[PDB]
Amino acid sequence: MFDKHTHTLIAQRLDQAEKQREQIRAISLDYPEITIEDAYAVQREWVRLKIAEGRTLKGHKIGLTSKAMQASSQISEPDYGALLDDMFFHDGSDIPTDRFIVPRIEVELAFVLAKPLRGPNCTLFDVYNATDYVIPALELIDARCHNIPRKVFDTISDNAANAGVILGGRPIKPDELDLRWISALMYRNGVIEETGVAAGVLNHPANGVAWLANKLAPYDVQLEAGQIILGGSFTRPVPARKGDTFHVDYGNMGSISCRFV
Amino acid sequence: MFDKHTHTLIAQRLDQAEKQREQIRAISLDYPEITIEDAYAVQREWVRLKIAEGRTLKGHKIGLTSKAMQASSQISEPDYGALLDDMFFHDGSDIPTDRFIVPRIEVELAFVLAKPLRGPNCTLFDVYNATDYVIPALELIDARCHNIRKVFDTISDNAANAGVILGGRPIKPDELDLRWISALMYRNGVIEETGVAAGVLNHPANGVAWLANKLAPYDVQLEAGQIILGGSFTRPVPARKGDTFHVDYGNMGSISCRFV
Amino acid sequence: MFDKHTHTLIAQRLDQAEKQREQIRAISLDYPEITIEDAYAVQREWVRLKIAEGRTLKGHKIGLTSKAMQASSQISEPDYGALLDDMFFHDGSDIPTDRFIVPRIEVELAFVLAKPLRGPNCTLFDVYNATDYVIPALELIDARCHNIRKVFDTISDNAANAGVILGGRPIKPDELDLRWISALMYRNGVIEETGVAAGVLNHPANGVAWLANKLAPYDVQLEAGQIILGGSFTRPVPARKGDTFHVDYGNMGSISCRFV
Amino acid sequence: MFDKHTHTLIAQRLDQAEKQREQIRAISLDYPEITIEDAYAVQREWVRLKIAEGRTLKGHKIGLTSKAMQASSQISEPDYGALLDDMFFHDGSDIPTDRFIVPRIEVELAFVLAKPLRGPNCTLFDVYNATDYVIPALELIDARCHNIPRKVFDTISDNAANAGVILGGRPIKPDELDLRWISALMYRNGVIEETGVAAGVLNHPANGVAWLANKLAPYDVQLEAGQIILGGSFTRPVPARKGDTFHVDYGNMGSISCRFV
Ligand code: NA
Ligand code: NA
Ligand code: NA
Ligand code: NA
Repeated sequence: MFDKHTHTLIAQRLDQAEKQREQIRAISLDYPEITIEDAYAVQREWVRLKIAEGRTLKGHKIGLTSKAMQASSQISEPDYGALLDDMFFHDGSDIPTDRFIVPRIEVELAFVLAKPLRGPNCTLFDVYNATDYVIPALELIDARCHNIPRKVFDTISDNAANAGVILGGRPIKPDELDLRWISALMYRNGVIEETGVAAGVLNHPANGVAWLANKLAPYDVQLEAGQIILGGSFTRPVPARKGDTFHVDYGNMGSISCRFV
Repeated sequence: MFDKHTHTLIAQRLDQAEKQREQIRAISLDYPEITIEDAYAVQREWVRLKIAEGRTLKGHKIGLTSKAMQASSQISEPDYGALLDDMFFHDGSDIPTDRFIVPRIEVELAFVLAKPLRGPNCTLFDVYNATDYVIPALELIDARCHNIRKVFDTISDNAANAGVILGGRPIKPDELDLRWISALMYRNGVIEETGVAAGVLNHPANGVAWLANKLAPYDVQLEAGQIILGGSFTRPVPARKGDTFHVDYGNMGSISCRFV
Repeated sequence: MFDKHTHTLIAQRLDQAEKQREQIRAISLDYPEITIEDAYAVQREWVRLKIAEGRTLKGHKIGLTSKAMQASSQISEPDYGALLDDMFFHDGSDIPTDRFIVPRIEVELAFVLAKPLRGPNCTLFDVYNATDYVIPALELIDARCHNIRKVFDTISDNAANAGVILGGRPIKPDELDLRWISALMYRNGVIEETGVAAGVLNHPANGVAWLANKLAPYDVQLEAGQIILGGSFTRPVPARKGDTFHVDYGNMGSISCRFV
Repeated sequence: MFDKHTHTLIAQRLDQAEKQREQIRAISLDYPEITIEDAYAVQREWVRLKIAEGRTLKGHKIGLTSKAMQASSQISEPDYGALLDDMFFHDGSDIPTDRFIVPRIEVELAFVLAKPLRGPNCTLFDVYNATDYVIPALELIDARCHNIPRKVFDTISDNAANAGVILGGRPIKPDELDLRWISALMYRNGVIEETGVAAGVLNHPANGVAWLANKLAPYDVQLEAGQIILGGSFTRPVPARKGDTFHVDYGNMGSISCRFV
């Protein structure tokens, strides 16, 4: 573990990278001995910094769910990041492309909590009990560190690649239908680029939420009522470029659209 | 276009590559001016040779459907290959890994034809009229050429064909919306890929009509009784000795196999 | 009834059998006058020891449900065992085969309690009232005693408990008729067993009420938050290194794992 | 392969065993070199003998489907036998226990053909096209050879253990519902003894029918229109004893009952 001073410095550089839309060198290259604990400490510092600037915590996301599952990727479990108020964009809105560096769109489900979730021993059943609504959600992810390589410690430090969130479609009670079989078609500029099924997220798209509550418990942190929790992408991320229209069709769960300007 | 004898020569090399389970150099490297027409001519020659050896044509597949669709891929349209009787394995079979080189599993839908389909101007509606049943189908794809322009290699190599595994629930085309058939591909207990049938050319029947139209100028049609695989809704997943696969198509049933 | 010290001694032997993955002689052979009361006393001692070592009680299981029902089996009623935290594996996990002796997979339904259940006179309706969710659950059972009267060995051996794997679709008890939940157990791509939930004591919730009633005289109840496995709808299937399991509960989802 | 004379002799002994309700020695013990081809030839001879006596061919069954599938059984594929008119008992009827030796009840689905099925290259799709109705069916199986051992060649010779058939419940068109998920509870004397799901029969309960048509093709034999084809048991066989009542509940597919007297 590094000194807190080091964590703060790395966070400051990530912050400047985001604000200037200019990537820094991969943190893992400058800090070869960085640990997963250091990476989450950098994240916590950056989130603290951004909230001090006037932002508000609105929830969390669980990421790297596919890579955590797939056998031929070295990664052993998912990651997590914090969602801030300024990350949220309305369904059907213009997204300012110049605000981002290498943005990509992911297809997810969001859990809107009615009740807090606190670890350890948080279970899928606790998630069901605490969830007010499930709603489709797109994530816009980005990278403040250069890719050419980059590692998981860099992504985690970099607030798990968080940049944007777009909620939309049909809100449902958790018991309304089997969440495992929610499916989606991601269109970009009139063409299907990816498809996926929600079970591709950790066997059940709610599993990440309980896992997250358990990860946050040691820090005396819980998932608060009113928070929005993004469970993971059931598609590979798709690059977003200026002029692109996205339309993600979740069938009977509705759709989410946006345009990059 | 190369002369017929060159097409026969390349086909013979691919044939021995398959039989010996030993990859040859990419055809496009050895023949730098190979065309798409040459590639299909090589494929035709190889299929002819394999049928002469005692195999029987059972259908066709449409491949490279995702790449054809994807904006950032150079591939402009799908490819096709011939399905032969010895490519078919039963649901829940042990699959001999040693017979293959670098096998990968794809998740598809098969169209079992009751009537012939002939181009040009074959349409989605023609496909529906001619289809007896739709059934889940896995493809096992392979490569007889070394991996490390390259579309010509794949096409010559009978569009990567190697195996087919049918299984699950047979349905009439009109039973449900084929576009929203969804699948989870498990390997060794873990979901490796997921996908939805609309990912195959917007409608999984579209490739069938497209194929009939591609074959028409050669005085070839899709025959009654043929099985047509329309494209994969997932990226292919490597198959290795010891692997079990289970592909869950929800209410459309499942297909499983084990590599031994 | 044996003295407490004898119960402790037998429990210690079972504990070392589990830790060393080395079977001991059947307890009923070494103690020919062992009773059912002794067997549960041994189980209680072993659970106490394992909890003292740092494990936590997470629930219970009801076993031997089919034998209890079958007319041609001597077993008159089900058995029960304690489920501990280190027995639980996630859906889609690699399971370490070396940790077990002769592991077998069973197909069950779990009841996740929102409220306590206490006997005597606990009923099906009490179970429904106290259950938060029902979810598919696999059990991995094992034997710390050599196989080649014998019910006493199983009961002492914590009712063959070893592993638990939850997965699939969580439902409220009232969502559908639990009696007709059905499953296909695949191992290595092939269906080895099938069964229907009503095969568990006529209704898969019945064992939960039965268990509460068995535990009451010991001043023990089923606690809120506990996971109760009610019995297997299939015969157990051996698990060996390299095996993949996939248990398809239809619209109730699936549970999978691989033994490594 | 034995001489036809040998096949006829074995068939005659099986016939006497059935008529006298007295088991013979396992054929494989008396004929150590017997092949699967010999076993089906013995079967064909016995069926010919029984039809010459005045019986009529009503269909076929596919058996040993579970053992053919399970990894820890040596058997590689299913078996088949011929169903004769006198094997059929009405739903809800008394079954004369004295007519049988060691009878056991199996739980199956029957396919009633509207059109003939001829191999080779008969497919599941041909079965669907030729099937008029699917209906629940119980099989009563028996053994004319002693068990203490007996092998597959003995069972096949012994007309694949055929003895009885009981049709009942709800007839459906093949396309009415997914046949794979038809499920059943077998009660004997008020107690559930076995349960099972139809997919346990070769992954699809119709698969055996196409397989059978393909097996019969070399003999210039086809499955005829009007024939009843039993696809295989999705339960282990359960002994039937004098005084036993059976009730097999196929849920929304109805039930079949009988009593042994
Ligand atoms: Na991984
Ligand atoms: Na393209
Ligand atoms: Na009993
Ligand atoms: Na077998």
